Amino acid sequence: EKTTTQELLAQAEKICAQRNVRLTPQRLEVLRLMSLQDGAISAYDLLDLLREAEPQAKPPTVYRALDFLLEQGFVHKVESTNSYVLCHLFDQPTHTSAMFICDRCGAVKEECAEGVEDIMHTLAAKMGFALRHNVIEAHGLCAACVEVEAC
Amino acid sequence: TTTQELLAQAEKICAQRNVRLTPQRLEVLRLMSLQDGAISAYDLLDLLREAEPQAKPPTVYRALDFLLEQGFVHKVESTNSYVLCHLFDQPTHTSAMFICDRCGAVKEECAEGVEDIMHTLAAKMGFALRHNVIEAHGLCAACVEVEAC
Amino acid sequence: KTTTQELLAQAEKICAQRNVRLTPQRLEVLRLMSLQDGAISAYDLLDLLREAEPQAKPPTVYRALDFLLEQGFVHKVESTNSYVLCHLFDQPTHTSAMFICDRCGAVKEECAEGVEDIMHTLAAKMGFALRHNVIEAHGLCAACVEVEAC
Amino acid sequence: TTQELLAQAEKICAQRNVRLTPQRLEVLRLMSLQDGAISAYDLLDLLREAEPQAKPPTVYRALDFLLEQGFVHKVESTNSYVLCHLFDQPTHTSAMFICDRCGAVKEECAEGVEDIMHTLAAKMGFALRHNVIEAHGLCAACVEVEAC
DNA sequence: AGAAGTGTGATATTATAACATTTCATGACTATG
DNA sequence: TAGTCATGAAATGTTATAATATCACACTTCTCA
Ligand SMILES: [Zn+2]
Ligand SMILES: [Zn+2]
Ligand SMILES: [Zn+2]
Ligand SMILES: [Zn+2]
Ligand SMILES: [Zn+2]
Ligand SMILES: [Zn+2]
Ligand SMILES: [Zn+2]
Ligand SMILES: [Zn+2]
Repeated sequence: EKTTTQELLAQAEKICAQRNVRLTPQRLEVLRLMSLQDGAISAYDLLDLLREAEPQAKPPTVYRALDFLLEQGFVHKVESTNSYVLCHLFDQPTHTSAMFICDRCGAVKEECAEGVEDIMHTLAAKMGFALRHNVIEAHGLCAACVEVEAC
Repeated sequence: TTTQELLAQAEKICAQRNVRLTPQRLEVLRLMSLQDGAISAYDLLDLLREAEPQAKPPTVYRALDFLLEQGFVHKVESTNSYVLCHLFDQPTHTSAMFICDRCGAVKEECAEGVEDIMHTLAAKMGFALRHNVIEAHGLCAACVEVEAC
Repeated sequence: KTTTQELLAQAEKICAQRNVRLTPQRLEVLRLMSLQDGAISAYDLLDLLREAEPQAKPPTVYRALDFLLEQGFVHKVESTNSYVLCHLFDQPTHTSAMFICDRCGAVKEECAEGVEDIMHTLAAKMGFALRHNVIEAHGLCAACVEVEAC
Repeated sequence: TTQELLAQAEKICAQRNVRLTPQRLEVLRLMSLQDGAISAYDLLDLLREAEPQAKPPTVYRALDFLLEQGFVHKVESTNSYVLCHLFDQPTHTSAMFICDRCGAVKEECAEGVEDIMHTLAAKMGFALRHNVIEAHGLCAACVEVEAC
């Protein structure tokens, strides 16, 4: 049974204490707001949610928080949109993942892919290309959306 | 002259399909071809203003849309940027993009295995995938030698 | 001592009087506005701004125009989609008549407090709550008339 | 009342020897059915239901004709077009009162303003060809909504 | 001191919405005549 | 035997803003000598 949202937050607090990094109230609040989402969320949508608690929040507030949360591996940037999602796999050591993005209902599943990382290394190796990071993002329809089509 | 050939080839493909490769569109294509690899729209607009001083953002974006709709360029989603497709006349294809974070060069490769892993991974879930975005950041060969010294 | 210096100093003073930031970028756009004979489109103004600020893009000139509009420093000429420096920043808000030549493109700002009153009376008859008047005349200026006579 | 103006328009396009085509008529019809100002591209959307192959030049050529006759006025400060109050009168200068909340536009006469403008021009060397007179604010209805 | 964090206004970058005209081909009623 | 007038259809020009992201400064704060 996968790690719960709440367990991911506890784990984030303790990981930051283990590293000597400061999971501040803002960064924490930003983190939980993202955990509440059923998928990715844009920075300015996130800013709007943040305002309900902290009305004085501006874009720098959100972006600083996201940068920190990104550097610590709690959040991933979904590049093909311009959105951000909670990482559901930081309890393990740092990882490769592939994002599966629904175009209509907007939800995303993060799924590990060992074979993908390796194939990309293999393609990178043949050319003289020192691969550093992979971006794997899939677009289509998720299960629930498929059964709305069947109507 | 590799550019000349490349342009002559695009004029031919656009003649085949009932489609207008206008001077403006041709010019943008020429500029990107001469570019090593990736280039932002606004850097491309700056170059375009050499030949067309009145060019504005819609000008460059309209040309990109055209060149995107035909097979000639790809968006590089992880750097808001654009590059020539390495082989034109083929239909809508999923390619793996290896982008150099130092010099902007981009090698477009086939990645059948990746598509097949995502194909099966989507199938074990209820996911019906239309398109994959596969982009790798790192360093190209030349820049690898340079970073080692 | 020069009109432009004097004019910018006035603006610097008013913006201090009001607790409001006349930034270098806003200063530069205003400087450019003041060197124009008459009216200039936002994009012609951007090209000029690019000479001093090569990175300037459309939002850059639109923000600066919005600021200069909020304050009393420039007017929008609605019928030609362009912008002119206000002749006198000294006044508060004001209704101003704009005489626009459709040959040489020049624009001349005039007062007409009579017009304010007529419009306020007309709006008052109906229940209308007036905020701004747009009053623009199109024709040929004196100069263009001389030329056209030959 | 929509059909009354359409017939009246053809009458006037007989007198002045100019061809009110079905294209122009259709736009005039659509302008009439609208009870207020409308943008060219919103007008294009409506023209497309009748004539799906219509494009921006289609609507602008039409508008240019309807403008050059008496039939429609441009609202310069909103980039939109409004049917004339009544076009049996001699080519007149409208003064458009424009509600910034509901977008209602009320055409009024303001000879006082035109008179003043002509006098100002006269003192300069200005050959005055046309006046644009437009007010922005809240219509009566909107004032009462805001009063609550 | 000194490194990290926040508040605030303005600015920078990427992309598209909204408005209007140019272009060129092509089929339509007319000017003498 | 052309002459203006009208339309059709693609692309372009023009004006303005949406959507996304960072910088610069001032004040702070918790930390390190
Ligand atoms: Zn993850
Ligand atoms: Zn879905
Ligand atoms: Zn390709
Ligand atoms: Zn490289
Ligand atoms: Zn003024
Ligand atoms: Zn003149
Ligand atoms: Zn009227
Ligand atoms: Zn109203």
